[PDB]
Amino acid sequence: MNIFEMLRIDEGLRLKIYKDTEGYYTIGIGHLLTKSPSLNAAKSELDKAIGRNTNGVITKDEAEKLFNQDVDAAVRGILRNAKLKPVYDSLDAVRRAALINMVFQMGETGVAGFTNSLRMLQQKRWDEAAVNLAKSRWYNQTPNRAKRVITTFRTGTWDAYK
Ligand SMILES: [Cl-]
Ligand SMILES: [Cl-]
Repeated sequence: MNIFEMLRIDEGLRLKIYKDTEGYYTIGIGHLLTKSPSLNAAKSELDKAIGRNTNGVITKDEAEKLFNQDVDAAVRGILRNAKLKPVYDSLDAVRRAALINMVFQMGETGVAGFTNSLRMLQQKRWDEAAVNLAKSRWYNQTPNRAKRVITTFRTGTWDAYK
């Protein structure tokens, strides 16, 4: 198990524009295209992202390319963020993937807002951090996925993904 296989499990793979759990046009492995309700606006984002006139449909190779960029963007978002980087630096490799997962799902700004959970993670109070993480819109809206990520923070193992 690693961050790519982990996010692949959580995001699925779909080759045509679909709507994510919030109703936002998305494609590939969880690649958010736009929060606009215009399918046309989403298709324009897709053409721009891929670099060609798509029919709202991409290949698997293209979906994996956006995935690679997006994982890389999540890591670099963590490392540029003054609240996220110290927590990331403080974690082991498994829990680091759990943080990348949250940033991939919600963005750098959103996760950097989990101030109290971040402090408990940096303090390595895993059970407490796990309880605090669950007290969130994130947990309530995507509870099975949040449970998996939270179990990864709580245990420092991949048990939720096997
Ligand atoms: Cl992009
Ligand atoms: Cl879920």
